[PDB]
Amino acid sequence: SELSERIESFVETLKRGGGPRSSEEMARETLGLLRQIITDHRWSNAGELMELIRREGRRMTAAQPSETTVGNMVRRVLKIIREEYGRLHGQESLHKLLTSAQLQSNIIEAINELLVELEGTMENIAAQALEHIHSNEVIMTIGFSRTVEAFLKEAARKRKFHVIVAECAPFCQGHEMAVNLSKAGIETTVMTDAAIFAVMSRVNKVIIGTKTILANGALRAVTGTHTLALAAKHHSTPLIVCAPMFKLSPQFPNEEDSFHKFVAPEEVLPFTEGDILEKVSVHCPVFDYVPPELITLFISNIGGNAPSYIYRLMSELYHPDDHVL
Amino acid sequence: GSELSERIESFVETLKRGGGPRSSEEMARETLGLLRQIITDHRWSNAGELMELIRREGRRMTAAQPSETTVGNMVRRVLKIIREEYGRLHGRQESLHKLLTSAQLQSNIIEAINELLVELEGTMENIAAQALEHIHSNEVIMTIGFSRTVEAFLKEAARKRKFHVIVAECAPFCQGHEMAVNLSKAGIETTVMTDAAIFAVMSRVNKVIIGTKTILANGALRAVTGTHTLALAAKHHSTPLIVCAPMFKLSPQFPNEEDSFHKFVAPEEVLPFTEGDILEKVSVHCPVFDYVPPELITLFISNIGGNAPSYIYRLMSELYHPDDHVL
Repeated sequence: SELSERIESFVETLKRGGGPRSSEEMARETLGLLRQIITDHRWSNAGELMELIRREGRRMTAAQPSETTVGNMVRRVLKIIREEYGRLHGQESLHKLLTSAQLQSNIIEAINELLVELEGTMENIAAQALEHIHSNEVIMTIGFSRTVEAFLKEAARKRKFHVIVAECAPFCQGHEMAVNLSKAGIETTVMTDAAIFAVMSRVNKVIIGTKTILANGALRAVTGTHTLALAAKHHSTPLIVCAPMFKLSPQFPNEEDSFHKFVAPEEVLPFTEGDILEKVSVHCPVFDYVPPELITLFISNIGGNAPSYIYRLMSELYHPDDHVL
Repeated sequence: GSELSERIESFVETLKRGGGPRSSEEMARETLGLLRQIITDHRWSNAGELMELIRREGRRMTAAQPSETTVGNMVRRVLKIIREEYGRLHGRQESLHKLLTSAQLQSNIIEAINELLVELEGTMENIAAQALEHIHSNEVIMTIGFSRTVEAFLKEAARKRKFHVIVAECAPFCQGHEMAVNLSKAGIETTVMTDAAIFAVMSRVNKVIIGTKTILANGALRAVTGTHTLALAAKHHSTPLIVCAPMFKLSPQFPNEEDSFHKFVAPEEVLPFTEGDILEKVSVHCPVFDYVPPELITLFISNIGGNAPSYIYRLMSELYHPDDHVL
């Protein structure tokens, strides 16, 4: 009842406009909502609970497939029920092929500790940040993302370096990073996207955030990230991606081409142009697809990793059956 | 003349024994002076006779030290000058157009040789005058070995700009250390590294500026040892590479047309004689010249301006004759 109306409000907020802007807020709200779902709805066996979770997660994902934090948090919860059921009652590999009613409290405590560990991902990333920045380095970022801004603005407490931020047109939110970071004395620079390659030779390394990392190591980021990665590969400069663990989602690029997110073309082309708006077709995607071959490293709350290892993290977070959801 | 033969013998002995003169510019000037004396203080009637004499002297000088090409380049330039003078005094390139369309010489040749010396004199300043347009403030420039042309280039550039220079010593002949002091005497904030570390530091280098010993026809280079590795690292990081090379260093030969392209010296520098027993089985090689393919070269800078490697064939065609690549 009350939980149902809260779920409906959450779905409507996702459909219209994200209230809690930070992805961490999305993860915390999704986990809390799943907590009241588990506590309130009645179930005898784990199967009906799993299918109810499948239905609710399907509804929430269908509300807005552009962002996948809700989806992979739901998948993590489903794996939590699977693990708890296997523990209280009793991974695909060649070894497997050759060889061969009180869990509610355990589920609740698992979700609680998941929230506790999710709280400190930013702090862990900041703690390990200092080992990848040396004095008088040149760093370039794209758009706005709180992870990398915390990264740099804490790693500059003991080091001095230069930072270049390219505005992510049309949503010129790189200016926000520039202002916030220059309010910490970092000697930053504000730049357009069209100049990326023009300056890319004189950059030591490039650190970027992301919105979602796929299974193959390819990621979905803000528009223009693919061009930056291509320039990096051309100049062979290392590329660092700062992404917490919950931004890892088990889908794959070729899925119905509902991958990008197209917004109103008002930002790209103002409505004041007039007559020419009929014969002209305008596209304003907000996300770009970066292949895994252009990525050098992954920094998460657990440490450093290579893209070629990303698949393993998939097996430790999501059961293969719950990919389709 | 007796003194002409004396000077020829002294020159060939100096070339074949060791170094001298110190700078390739001085060697080219001495070769041009010797050739001028040969042309003046000798008897000859037909242009063919003079060309045969010049060819014999050039063959002898090249056989004295094949690894040194400046003498051969000067001889071929003199031969081309003789050909042009005879052609435009008697009559009036090997192109498709030519395919489809079928007494006072000595003074003119001497005047042309004097013009060649005059433009040789100011080659270093001609190269260094355009340094300011290739360096920006707070740049990082990496250099290998020892080269007076690059030294003058960087000194001229540093007059009105500030940047950092990283020099890799060219082991075993660690002549880069001279850079290490010389640029330091100009206050350019230089750093010294062993030449085992190029790639390790290479990612932090904005541009690489190097000299060379010889430029081949296809656009390749004969440089100091390890320059091939530096060029490979530059190509890997796609950092632009600059070859400060005067005009007189364009040999019309080709890389694999011959051997002894590398020059081998005593292995004492690499491995000292004090090792003793292990030297009795160990084979040691100390090549002092390395081959740089033209693919890894981004730009050539000469006393006439900048050029791409793909255009080198034209310049080599504008200074020599195809029938003189055999000498």
